Amino acid sequence: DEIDKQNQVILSELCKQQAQDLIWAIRTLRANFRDHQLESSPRYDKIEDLFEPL
Amino acid sequence: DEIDKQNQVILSELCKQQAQDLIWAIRTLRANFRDHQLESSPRYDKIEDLFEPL
Repeated sequence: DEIDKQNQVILSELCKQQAQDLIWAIRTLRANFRDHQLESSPRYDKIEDLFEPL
Repeated sequence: DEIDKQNQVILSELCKQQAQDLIWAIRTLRANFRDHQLESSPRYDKIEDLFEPL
C-alpha cells in the first residue's frame, strides 16, 4: 500500500548496513585462502571450484 | 581488610574468563603469521625477534 513511499523506506534500510575495513578484509581473505580447504564429501560436491578463481 | 576471604573473590574473577576455540586460534595464528610483518622503524626495534621462534 502506498508503493511510491517505499523507495525511501527501502533506501533507508540499505543505507544502514555497516562499513567494512578493506585492508583487514583483503589481508584476511588472502591469508586464510592460501591453504585451507573444503573436504571432499558429496555435500561439497562442486563447491571448491567456485572458489578457485577467487 | 579480611584478607583470607579474598582467595575466593580472586578465584571467582579468574573463573569468569572466556573460553577460547583452540582450532580457530591456531589456524588463525598460523595463517596470519606466515607472511605479515612489522615495520623496521625505531619503535619496533628488537620486537620482531620475539616473534621469530613462535
